[PDB]
Amino acid sequence: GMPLSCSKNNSHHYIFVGNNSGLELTLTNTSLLNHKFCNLSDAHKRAQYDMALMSIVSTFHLSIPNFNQYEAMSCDFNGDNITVQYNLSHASAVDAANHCGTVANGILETFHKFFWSNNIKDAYQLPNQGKLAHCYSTSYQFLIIQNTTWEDHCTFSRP
Ligand SMILES: *[C@@H]1O[C@H](CO)[C@@H](O)[C@H](O)[C@H]1NC(C)=O
Ligand SMILES: *[C@@H]1O[C@H](CO)[C@@H](O)[C@H](O)[C@H]1NC(C)=O
Ligand SMILES: *[C@@H]1O[C@H](CO)[C@@H](O)[C@H](O)[C@H]1NC(C)=O
Ligand SMILES: *[C@@H]1O[C@H](CO)[C@@H](O)[C@H](O)[C@H]1NC(C)=O
Repeated sequence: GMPLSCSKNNSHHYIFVGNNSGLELTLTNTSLLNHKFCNLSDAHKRAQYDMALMSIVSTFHLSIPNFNQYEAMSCDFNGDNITVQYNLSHASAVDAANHCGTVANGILETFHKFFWSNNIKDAYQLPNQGKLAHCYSTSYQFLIIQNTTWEDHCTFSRP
């Protein structure tokens, strides 16, 4: 709730979505959510989760393959502010290949091609019926997504 997103040990970028708000995406070795769950019970939590998911897919023009692969993820809600944390399993090349068809991998792809992090590397390529999948490796342990403003985008929000 107090640590900085724009820390030197982190790779960060902020994107605008609308209604004078956006998303702050952080690649960090510091965790923000400690429960291993993501409620999504009521439609409000689901709508706010879908709104953030579709914003990243539309903005980054992503196409996530279906490899039946799962990226460990927990979410939290504090009012209208959503927090999504991915516990990244992309340390090695085989780790990236076993987690290639996930949204977090697609975000690592976006961080790589626009050079928002010099740690990410294209470690594996997987052919399929869709576009050739690129699996990216990174030493970062966590990928954090938060709905915040341009004024406060360098500071983590309190979930
Ligand atoms: C992610 O990692 C944090 C810190 O190690 C842990 O508290 C949390 O339960 C983990 N979440 C999932 C979904 O594994
Ligand atoms: C972020 O929260 C505001 C309310 O504070 C809401 O109006 C906006 O739709 C949210 N943005 C996203 C992408 O969820
Ligand atoms: C994060 O932790 C991993 C685990 O050893 C390490 O390899 C990596 O260098 C760390 N990244 C940063 C930015 O400290
Ligand atoms: C949600 O985020 C907005 C924008 O960062 C902030 O103004 C508001 O106080 C937050 N809600 C809380 C902290 O309950």
